[PDB]
Amino acid sequence: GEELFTGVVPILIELDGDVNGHKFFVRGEGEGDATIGKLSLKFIATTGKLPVPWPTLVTTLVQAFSRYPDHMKRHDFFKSPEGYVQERTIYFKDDGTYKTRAEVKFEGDTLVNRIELKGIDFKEDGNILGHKLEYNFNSHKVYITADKQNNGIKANFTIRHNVEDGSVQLADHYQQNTPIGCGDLPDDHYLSTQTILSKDNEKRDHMVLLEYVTAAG
Amino acid sequence: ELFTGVVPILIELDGDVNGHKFFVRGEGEGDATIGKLSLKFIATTGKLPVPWPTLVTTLVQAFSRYPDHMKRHDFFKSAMPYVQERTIYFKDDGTYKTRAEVKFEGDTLVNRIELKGIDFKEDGNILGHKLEYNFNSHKVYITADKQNNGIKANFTIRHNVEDGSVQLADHYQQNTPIGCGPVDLPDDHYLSTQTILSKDLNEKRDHMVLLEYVTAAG
Repeated sequence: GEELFTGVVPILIELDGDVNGHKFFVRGEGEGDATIGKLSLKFIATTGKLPVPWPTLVTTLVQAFSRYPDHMKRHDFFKSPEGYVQERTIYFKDDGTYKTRAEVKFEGDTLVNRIELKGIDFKEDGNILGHKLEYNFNSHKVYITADKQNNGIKANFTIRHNVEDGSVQLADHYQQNTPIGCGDLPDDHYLSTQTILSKDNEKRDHMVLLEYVTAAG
Repeated sequence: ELFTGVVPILIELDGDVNGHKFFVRGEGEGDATIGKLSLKFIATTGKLPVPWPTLVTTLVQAFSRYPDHMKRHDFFKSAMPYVQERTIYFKDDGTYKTRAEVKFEGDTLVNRIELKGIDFKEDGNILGHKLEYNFNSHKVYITADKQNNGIKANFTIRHNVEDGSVQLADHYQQNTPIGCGPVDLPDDHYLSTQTILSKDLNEKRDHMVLLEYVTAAG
């Protein structure tokens, strides 16, 4: 479990999503080091120019790569081969919602997250469909609690998206994680995340991401 | 324990070899008590790009007959209602990689397979269809690995070639149980297999009929 995350690990991410009838597919590749808790990834939209801004998708697209301090090592559920299912419901205040299901598992020596995403009730001329969101990401605290009944995790947090007019767009995240494999459960704690979005060079619509994540509480 | 008596089988195959993809479906009956399988396979896409004998191994070891003495080592039935993944090396030719889930849906037994084929050179026995439409008899060696709570198997298959050459396929197999139940591990033992491939006068479509006999020993 924990033992697979020592050293650099290759990541593959595939996202299959439809928002308001607009289907699109995204793929990402890169490396992550759990010891430093760093993620470096490149994302490409195979299907064309995205109907939705890149910052909206970020959370959906590797928590396991969060760095748990040695005292906190007992509470790292994510690391805890078979992998897990990550399901999220995302509410954009004054706008539509995301419902997503994902499986994070190990295929060969590569770590893979494949995702299915559905988008509903999103307004035209809204921040999201408008692409009025700034190409950046802020820093957040992800609150984690244990859910014994589903022998799994639950998480709650709200994301802040900067808007070009200087407004702030809030996305409410409701998250639960359950394990594919048989046979770990953590006291309440949180993840502290910082993210940077950059560009390549590439013609295709794309995203480049750097993520530092560490646990506390 | 589900086996006693005849059990229905359904098999569906989604496979691609060297960019040539195809889908195969099969139906029939098997009873573990006799260790007998009766099945008919149909090629829904159209004509096969690969010989039928190549597919046979990848096409439910649960139906093997374990003697009263051997019942303690039958992993397949215990896991009912497992995952079977295999790597197949054809000598002086390409390779097969497959993933499978063998499970019970209703009272019917189902095997669903995913197969990808690579590196098979053109003008070769497999692409060429130089394989005789027949199957020989083989021994499948099974070992347990507690680390994945499962069994592993190794054997090599012999495929007849029309000129009298023999084509060898090396099988590396791993089985793991979907259910949390055990599914308890077996001591080293083997399965003895005999197979007959037949055809149906009446079927328009490309098809295979096989009358599989399998029993275990130590």
